[PDB]
Amino acid sequence: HHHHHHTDPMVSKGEELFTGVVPILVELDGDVNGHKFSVSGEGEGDATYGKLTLKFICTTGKLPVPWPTLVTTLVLCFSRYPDHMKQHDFFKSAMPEGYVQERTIFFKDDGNYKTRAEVKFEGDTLVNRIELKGIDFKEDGNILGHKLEYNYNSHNVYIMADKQKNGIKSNFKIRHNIEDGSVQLADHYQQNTPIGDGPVLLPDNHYLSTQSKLSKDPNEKRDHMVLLEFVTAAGITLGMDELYK
Repeated sequence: HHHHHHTDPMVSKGEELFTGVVPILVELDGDVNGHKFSVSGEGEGDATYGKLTLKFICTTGKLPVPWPTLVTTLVLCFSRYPDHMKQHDFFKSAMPEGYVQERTIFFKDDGNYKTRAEVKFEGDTLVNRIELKGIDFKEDGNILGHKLEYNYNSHNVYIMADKQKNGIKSNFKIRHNIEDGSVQLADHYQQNTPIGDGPVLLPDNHYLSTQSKLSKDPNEKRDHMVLLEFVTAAGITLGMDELYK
């Protein structure tokens, strides 16, 4: 089930790079309130199903923030774009030279993450190399105090063209569950730009529908996170709905 047939050769180029199962490497260097930490992640992506399987390890000891706060930072090129939406897949069109992904994540009544990542192919491996700076976090807040539950919700995040930067932008709110029944809001602002000077596909407005399951490896003694995630593009339906009257 590797065969694909799209009339746009630019779509074909991106679909070819993502056929089958693609190995993934994630590298994060982070700093929060004077504490430096690093994370390494490995696994694979199957864009045909929008399916991601990744295991992350804190390579500096105990992670000083909760694992769920890093899920969005730690490869949207593995989203499943339906056939009628493949012309709007900016993420694959930027490959293999790749794209920069930058975010500010505002934790309400707490600090902010500023992140900058380069997502690109090194040979057959899709690599996500991240720098993270955590600014102005409360020592006893929900983040530095490790008060967030080890779970994750499903989201719909809206993607818009950023014409000025030849890329895309998005903002969306994530809510992290707290033990006492409250939630910690993480307001994400995001922009992506291509690394190379080659052409990219700039999308019409649409959204990505996400779902994620976090778990633990029972044989892993290091601080770690196992992530199973599915991402599907949606939100463009005029011509299609016509076909069914």
